[PDB]
Amino acid sequence: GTVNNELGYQLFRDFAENKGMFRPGATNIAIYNKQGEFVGTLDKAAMPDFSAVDSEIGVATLINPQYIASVKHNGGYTNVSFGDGENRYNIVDRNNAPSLDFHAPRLDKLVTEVAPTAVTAQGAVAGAYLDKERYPVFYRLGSGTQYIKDSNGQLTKMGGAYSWLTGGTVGSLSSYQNGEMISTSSGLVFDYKLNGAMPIYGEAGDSGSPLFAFDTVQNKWVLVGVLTAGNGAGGRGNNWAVIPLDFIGQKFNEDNDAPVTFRTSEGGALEWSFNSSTGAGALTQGTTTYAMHGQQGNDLNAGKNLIFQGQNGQINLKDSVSQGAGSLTFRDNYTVTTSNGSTWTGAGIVVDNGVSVNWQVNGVKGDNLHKIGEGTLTVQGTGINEGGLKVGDGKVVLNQQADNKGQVQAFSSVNIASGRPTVVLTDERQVNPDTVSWGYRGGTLDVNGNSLTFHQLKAADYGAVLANNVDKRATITLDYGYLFHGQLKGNLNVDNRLPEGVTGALVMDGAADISGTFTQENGRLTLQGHPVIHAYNTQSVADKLAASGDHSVLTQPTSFSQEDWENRSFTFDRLSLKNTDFGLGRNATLNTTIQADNSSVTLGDSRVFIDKNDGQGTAFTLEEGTSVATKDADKSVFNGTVNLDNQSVLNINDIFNGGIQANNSTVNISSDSAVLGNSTLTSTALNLNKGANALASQSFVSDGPVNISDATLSLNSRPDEVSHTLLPVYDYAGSWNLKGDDARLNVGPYSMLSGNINVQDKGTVTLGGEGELSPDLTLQNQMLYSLFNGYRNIWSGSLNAPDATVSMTDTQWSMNGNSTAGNMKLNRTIVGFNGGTSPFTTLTTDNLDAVQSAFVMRTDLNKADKLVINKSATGHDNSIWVNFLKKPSNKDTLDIPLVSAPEATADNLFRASTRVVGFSDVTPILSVRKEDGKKEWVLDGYQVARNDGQGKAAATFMHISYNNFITEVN
Ligand SMILES: [Ca+2]
Repeated sequence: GTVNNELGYQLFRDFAENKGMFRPGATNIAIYNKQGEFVGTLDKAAMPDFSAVDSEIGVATLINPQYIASVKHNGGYTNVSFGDGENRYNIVDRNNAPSLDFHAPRLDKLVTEVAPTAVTAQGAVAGAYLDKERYPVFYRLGSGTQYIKDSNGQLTKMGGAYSWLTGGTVGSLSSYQNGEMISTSSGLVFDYKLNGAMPIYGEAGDSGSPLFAFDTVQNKWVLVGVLTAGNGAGGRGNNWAVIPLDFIGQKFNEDNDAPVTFRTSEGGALEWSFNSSTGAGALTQGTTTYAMHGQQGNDLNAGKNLIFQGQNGQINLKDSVSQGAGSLTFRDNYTVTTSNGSTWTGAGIVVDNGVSVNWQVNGVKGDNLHKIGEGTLTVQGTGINEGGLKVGDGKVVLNQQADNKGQVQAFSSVNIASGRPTVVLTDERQVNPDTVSWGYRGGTLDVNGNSLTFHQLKAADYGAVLANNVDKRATITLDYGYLFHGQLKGNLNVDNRLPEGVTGALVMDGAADISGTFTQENGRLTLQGHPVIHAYNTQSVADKLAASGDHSVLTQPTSFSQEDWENRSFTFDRLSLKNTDFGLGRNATLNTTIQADNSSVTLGDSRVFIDKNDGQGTAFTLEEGTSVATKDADKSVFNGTVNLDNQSVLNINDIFNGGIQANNSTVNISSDSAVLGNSTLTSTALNLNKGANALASQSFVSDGPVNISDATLSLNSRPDEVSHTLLPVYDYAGSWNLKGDDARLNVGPYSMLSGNINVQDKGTVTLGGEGELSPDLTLQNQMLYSLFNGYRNIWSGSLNAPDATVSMTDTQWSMNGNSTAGNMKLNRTIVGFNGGTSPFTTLTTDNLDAVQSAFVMRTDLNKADKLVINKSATGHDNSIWVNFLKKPSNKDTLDIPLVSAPEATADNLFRASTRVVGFSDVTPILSVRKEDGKKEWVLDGYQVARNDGQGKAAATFMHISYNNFITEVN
């Protein structure tokens, strides 16, 4: 083909192979220049499926499951391949048109891998292919001699014919030779308005290559013709022969014997005698008889097709029949029996849609039965069948019976291809599991309740489905690293129990949606997304094009750095992991309960894999590399619960939504979008590392450390959102331990916090923020909300945070030992000392801003708790409550400094409480003096308690309701 040098070559390559943006059904594909300018759009119909075209050189196109279409001057080729190339179909009659440069070759077998294309509804009608209303667009592809043309018509040859495929658009076509031939100036490769978005001209070797058109009357793509010639290299135009409808009609029809009808009236069965050496046979239901022809010597063309019909036919074979290229077609249900061990072979069987054929006739060693049509073939022979099976459409039920030696075998191998068919196993004796392979676009193997063991999964791609569709659960035991491209579906468990000390990864870039459990023991498991397969060339062709300044040419189907990946989704009841390394890479979603024992689990693992043979068939070449999702759309997702036990490690680097139940393990979070639900950690550190951002959205209980280094942990609510559906939660750690300047511990309203808080560096701890409870609260939700005593936040622990900024609103802080803070902000918060009396407790801060807040210090008349402020104290309307732990007497005196602050601080920033805490029934009296470089508030007397209609005094500071505290301040 010849293309213009303005568009990137890879477009034409990908277009021809239905890859990348050119997958079948892709719509509105926009096309751009090398200089990035818009040239046009593929918007007249969805991208067509080119898979009826032969995959290696595109000189022939399947127009019937048994006939290709090409030009007769293509006299050499003797076979073609479809899809991924892993097949071979041989010509048995070139079927040349005698006046037209055109042929319609009959093949040896029925093709299973692909559907044939539809052909023009019109055929050789003069002028038809100029009506843009009916046919808006024409596409072609071929592998002729490949050039690029510049502006000034100069030609550079990139390769010979039959090296690779190129495809593109073609302009509307005029007819000549009475409508038998059509043509267009397709060589005008820079004229987009005339020739479409990707103009291409056919060259030597593009002979026979197809032309397709979108037919808006039928709303579908249609093969119109096949390419015959052009005006030489870089020439002005091409000619095509229009598919000749009367001719291909004659070619099909002449292969059919007269149509065989069963009537029950004529009696017993149709008896099928076949004389080997003449290659002839008959089908006799006692009186009536039916001609049948088969193979003759090495001549497969001597066979003719049979078409069987009539209600509930029945046919018995007396002789082994060798049908050659004759095929069978069942338009009605039939059963085909044999007591002689008569075999049958031929081109294939077609079972019409809604038809079932019980087939009890074995094959023959080294042959392959081909099955197609959308109906069902029930295979019920007796004994070992040594034949093979290639299925391509509808259903095949394997129900082979045992012989008198008890041996059974439906087939020696089974190949499932095209995406249309299903193979059903009645039991586990029909086939050796390792001999089942899935070709181009796959199909389903339905294990139908039987549990099985596979040492391999020979699967070309994502259309390969292993499944179980009945409610008798079944297990698939695997036992080969290893790559599976396919899908696992339905009522299954899957066991991947490796023997000890192995380090081979089982890799899945396909998908899974199963109702049971997936078990890995030892090794690696990697579930991941799958980069889009693209066309590629050799390194020499990519260099030649780089030489000419086009860098678009690829040298492998998939790579680690490409932007286009397919999303994959994995769903199991349970993912059980023992002694494994488990990874969920980019472009994958996992929905499971993970049950891990001595395993690592990396959610958002950057180690992922490509298959160097991806798209070339069932052979694969794994390579491991690095690919990190940077865009939310490509990021792994995990939903569910992670149970960790016995030295397990969980690394959260992806979009995570789950509860954690952990014992004797570790969790490390570096993801900036993790949401932890209800969690319990026992001997399990929880590390949030740099850049991480996590929400504990429900209760969180650990007996251990929660380490926040330059990360952000929010409990109950985030500090960039106000919620009106909060529930009261627990939040317990052995310790909350921040480090680094950027660390943040945000504790939302209705969190009951417990555990010491330790801050290294200038991190920030914030207790309280906006948010309202849900109107709908369980009883436990009510019983817990009650324990808050009118406060939004309760914390019990001690604060070691000398350079930190700490902030508390509407909080009740029970401080259990000496505490330090760099910068403290209190707003309507009550702080109660609750360390020793052995010596009392100190709170030391550098800077305290305090507003409508209170401190409750305890005394024994000799000593007390103490607030120390070193550098600045600001705010207003704070109260010192004194819990006199001994009833003071006026025959005895008081001199205890309770708050000390810079000398310049206002006097009334602190005032004595108006109310009592404790048993003493007295209020404090507080005097200001300056002393050893700081203003002091001194407990130097007491006062008989005023009864201000509040009821009894709070017994300790824990009994100071918020309403008590707040109305005292006011
Ligand atoms: Ca013929």
